[PDB]
Amino acid sequence: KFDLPKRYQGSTKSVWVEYIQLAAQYKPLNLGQGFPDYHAPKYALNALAAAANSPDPLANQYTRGFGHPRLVQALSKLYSQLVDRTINPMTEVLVTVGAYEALYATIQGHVDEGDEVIIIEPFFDCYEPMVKAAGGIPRFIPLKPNKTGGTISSADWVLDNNELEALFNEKTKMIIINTPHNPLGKVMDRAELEVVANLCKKWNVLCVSDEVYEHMVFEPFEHIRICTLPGMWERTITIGSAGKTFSLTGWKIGWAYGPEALLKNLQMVHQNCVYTCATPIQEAIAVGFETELKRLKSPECYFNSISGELMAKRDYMASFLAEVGMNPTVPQGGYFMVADWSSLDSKVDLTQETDARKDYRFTKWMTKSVGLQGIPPSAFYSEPNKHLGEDFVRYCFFKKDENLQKAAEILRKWKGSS
Amino acid sequence: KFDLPKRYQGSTKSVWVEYIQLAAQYKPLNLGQGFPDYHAPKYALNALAAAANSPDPLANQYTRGFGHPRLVQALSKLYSQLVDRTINPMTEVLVTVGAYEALYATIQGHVDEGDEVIIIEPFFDCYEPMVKAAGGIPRFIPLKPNKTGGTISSADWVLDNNELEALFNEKTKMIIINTPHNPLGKVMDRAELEVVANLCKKWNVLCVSDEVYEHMVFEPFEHIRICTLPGMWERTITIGSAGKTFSLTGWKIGWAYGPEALLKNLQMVHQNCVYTCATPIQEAIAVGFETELKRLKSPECYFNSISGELMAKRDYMASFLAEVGMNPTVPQGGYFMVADWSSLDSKVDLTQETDARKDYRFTKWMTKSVGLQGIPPSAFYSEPNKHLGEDFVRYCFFKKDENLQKAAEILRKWKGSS
Ligand SMILES: [Br-]
Ligand SMILES: [Br-]
Ligand SMILES: [Br-]
Ligand SMILES: [Br-]
Ligand SMILES: [Br-]
Repeated sequence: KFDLPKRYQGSTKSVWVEYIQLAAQYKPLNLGQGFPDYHAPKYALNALAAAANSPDPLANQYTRGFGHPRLVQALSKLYSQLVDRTINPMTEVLVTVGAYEALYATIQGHVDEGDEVIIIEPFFDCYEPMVKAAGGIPRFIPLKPNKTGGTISSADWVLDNNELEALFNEKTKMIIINTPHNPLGKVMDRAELEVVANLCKKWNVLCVSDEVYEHMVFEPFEHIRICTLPGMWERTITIGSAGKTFSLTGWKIGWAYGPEALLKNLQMVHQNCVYTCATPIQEAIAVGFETELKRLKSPECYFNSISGELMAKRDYMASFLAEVGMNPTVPQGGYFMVADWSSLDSKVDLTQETDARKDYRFTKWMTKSVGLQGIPPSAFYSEPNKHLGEDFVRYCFFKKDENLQKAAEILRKWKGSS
Repeated sequence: KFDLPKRYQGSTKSVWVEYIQLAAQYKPLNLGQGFPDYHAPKYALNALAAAANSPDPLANQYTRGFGHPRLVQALSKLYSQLVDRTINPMTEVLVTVGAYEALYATIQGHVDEGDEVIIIEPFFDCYEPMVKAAGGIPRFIPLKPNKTGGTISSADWVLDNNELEALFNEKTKMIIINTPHNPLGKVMDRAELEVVANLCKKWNVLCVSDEVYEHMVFEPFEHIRICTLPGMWERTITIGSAGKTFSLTGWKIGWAYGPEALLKNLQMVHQNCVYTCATPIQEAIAVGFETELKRLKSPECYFNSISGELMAKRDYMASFLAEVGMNPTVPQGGYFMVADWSSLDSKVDLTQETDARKDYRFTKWMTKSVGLQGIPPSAFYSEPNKHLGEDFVRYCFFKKDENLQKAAEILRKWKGSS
């Protein structure tokens, strides 16, 4: 009967290990998770096969700990252009096992016992347990909509700037931002970025920018990197993911980039966690970046076409969710959509003596009864703020159109025509 | 300039980086890599290619979390027979990013502030920093040879039992064992296994058994798993690696198996560290196990054939090293060989990191002067015990016959057959 006082409390199973099992069990239409239902860019897949089949015996053995040279070079080339600076491929970038381990290396490497970390709700669920495991003290601020009538935009979900500055103090070590945002799809504009950038500069805090969905912003919006703001490069760490950039979530390769001084900490954590990442996968991703770097402005460039591909799907889902009676939040980016479901909202019917956040029971009930899987957004809120996400649900619309129609059908049937 | 990360060990002294840099700069005959310089079993490579090219779009998207179902099934099938226990593929097996992350999850999930962890020297690189990072207190004991019996075998490298028993007390949380040993290649016999087991039972300590080289024991000897000894299953966590099993060190996939009670701790760490591992690699490894499973008792089984392949190379290296005037420790398993160099010491040829350790000096000198690269075993000792490694060098003989030949010819040219 021992105890692991390393701040490894609760979190018995993450929402994913939980819901990934329900999907393996009731095998419904999987609108939960977060990945495409169809094949990723062929050039990327071909490149992995090419690495497996390479005549070079080094292609499937250990590569550099901090990242495959070909990949790191490619990464530098891309982000140097986007950041308007020459990022050193050897010291200002680190390759990791997805954006997950990038987040882990960052939080473990820059938050010590007592350090306060500000997290914006709803948040990608791993932020809080990561900070906790590091001995940090999370402080939460929720995003909230601007009066919801029916269909709104993720731009309508805003935090209270006065509440934000109040959380900043001499103990504040880090703030984590996620743009484009999961699960709302919100794209922070310049003013919103400046608000957190000013606070970071006044209080000397580290900004961690989770930008895995960087290429998935819908017109007329635009992704802005906070590390490009006036004095932010010196105090920002930016994270990306190959699984999101190339729609190959199964490859689990991500990266962090920023000043050599901040990145050193990440390197020490990484080195003593997994040491190195898969070589053939890193090579294939390097080839993929090299492929896109040649056509960065072309409409065939995957960094430019994914949003046009997704936009139609986004609009489709917003329409059938609204038609069924939900109040969807149309995302400015990404492939997630949060919607306010209705059935006990203002039509107090069924009860729940169980008392355990509605969005969890609704979402579960659905995949087990009607065979449509969504995920409960309360899973992305601190314990005392969970209630904020109980009337919602998150759905992924990165699916083949036949499957999107399928969802619309099961929802229309679940309801009634007339 | 940023100082230490934050109460963390800046393991920039990680030997691999400076030795990788050395090899690039002098391009010697490299006996320091730790992986083959030729290709792994074609079925495995072909399996990866097939996964990249799979008609199933989910082949390259997120898989389970605790491990790809097709992999954990195969893992349980193999090890269940090996330990003569039905291992639950879902709760008693955990897939990780190499044996490295398996070690990380085990030490992070079972070592808390103040916990003592005994480490056997020479130790695999990551054992000390991982323990320190977890707030634990390492307690070191070296394996020392018996040089007074003609030639030397890794079996002659032994622990002082009195010293070992004295190291265990109620504060001992964990003991890490590595069999076959890196880099001695020592294979713990049943009696040595019993010494550790009895200690573990007497003081209620968790035994972490690093068995990555489990399939590479040379015929005279046999790999025995401590988790099979009386009362040990309930207190052992055993780790392996696909990189070492299939000679695909760039694939970075490993596992831990043992009671669900012990694995639970690992799961909590893993899920908030990397969450999940590469799907196409895990698929390729699953088919690799499936392939071998079908011929486990046949001599063409890679689990059975690797030792014969390596044994010839081992004998070849032991011979030419003795030729030059070194005294090699012939390993019982694995593909590393430690040898005592009694050649020119820090007298004329040496003059490098003089301050530092002589085995660094010697190894760097031979790379620059002779064009033959080995690794300094001093790197794998605690500071107070480093002197025990200064007389030695680590070579890897998992190399093309022609390169082994070239190494032999370089040493001969350096020397002089009388
Ligand atoms: Br668009
Ligand atoms: Br700056
Ligand atoms: Br074959
Ligand atoms: Br043999
Ligand atoms: Br054996």
